[PDB]
Amino acid sequence: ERPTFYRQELNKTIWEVPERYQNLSPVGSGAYGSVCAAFDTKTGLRVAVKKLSRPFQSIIHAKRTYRELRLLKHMKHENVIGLLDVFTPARSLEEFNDVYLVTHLMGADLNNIVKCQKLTDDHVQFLIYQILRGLKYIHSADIIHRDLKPSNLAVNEDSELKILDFGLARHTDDEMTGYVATRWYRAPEIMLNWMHYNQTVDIWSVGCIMAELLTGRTLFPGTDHIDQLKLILRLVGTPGAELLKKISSESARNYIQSLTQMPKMNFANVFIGANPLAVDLLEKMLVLDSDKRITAAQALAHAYFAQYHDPDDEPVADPYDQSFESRDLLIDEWKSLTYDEVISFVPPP
Ligand SMILES: CC(C)N1CCC(c2cc(-c3ccc(F)cc3Cl)c3c(c2)N(c2c(Cl)cccc2Cl)C(=O)NC3)CC1
Repeated sequence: ERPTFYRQELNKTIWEVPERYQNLSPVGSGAYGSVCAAFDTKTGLRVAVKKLSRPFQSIIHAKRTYRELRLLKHMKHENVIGLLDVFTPARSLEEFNDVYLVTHLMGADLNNIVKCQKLTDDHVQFLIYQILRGLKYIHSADIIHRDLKPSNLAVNEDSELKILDFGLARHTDDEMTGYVATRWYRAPEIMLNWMHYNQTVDIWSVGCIMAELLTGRTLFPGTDHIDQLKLILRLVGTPGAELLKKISSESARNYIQSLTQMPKMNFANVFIGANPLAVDLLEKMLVLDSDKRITAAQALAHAYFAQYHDPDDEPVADPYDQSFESRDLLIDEWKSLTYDEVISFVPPP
């Protein structure tokens, strides 16, 4: 049941894809690979296809390819980017060297659409509800996104939202330096490596996104790591004794204690004119001590989402086995595991 493949060149890249996929049009290329939009004649869906760039060129890249395929194959939720299809034109492991990943075409991200704009409260409710719905699912599988920001939120013309580009990290030091959106949505404990982080980092990011949707302004647009920390602590207060103890980094703990203590600000005086329920939720997400932040499951039940919340339609995921992360395998071993995952793929019903 191997489909028939056909070939075409799009901006200097050869795409070899099953006949079902028609009207391929490039959207972009980079180190990540190449993306096109297409129409899936079999399902009637508008799709986006990612062709991975050299996916087995080093041990690190082979493992990265396996990691992404595993994550995308696991995710089956309305608010999370998952796989409609995955294919290779290769007929054997020996000739296997290209991976194509098919998902829904959303066509924009939240950053490209609403940057610098203040959204209506009902609009923010719908957008944040969807993010939290997807996060409840992701977190239930013990997956951490780690890099949630407006540009990682795929959105269509009806403001329907799917979370993408996650569980994958892994930014360079340069990319996180200076006046950059790559760092503005990061929880302080991960930005400054205070301690072993967990899924609560994502809730901080949601707080930062929500604030920005409500105001049209970046919440913590730091010019560098330290400037950003100062912006954060001005809003949420300096750490107390309880949190200082949890900062397992001696150097980081020492630095924090050099700062003049500041109390948490009144969020009602920061977010002037906002829905008091939005203000309440922001206070519960933007807690310095990650242990004390609201979870996605808890936030869904918050009164702010009364119009959207349905406890019978906020599903959880199967557990996700990431034991492979602890393994040092050879290129050909990662490649074989990836091939097994490609060939074992079963499409959605
Ligand atoms: C961080 C940079 C390097 N990265 C930004 C995201 C890009 C990107 C990747 C993927 C993707 C993800 C997983 C998968 F299995 C297959 C695919 Cl194609 C999609 C999109 C964008 N978009 C999209 C958006 Cl969000 C805005 C405009 C146009 C388009 Cl096509 C979709 O609509 N659907 C899927 C890839 C490059």
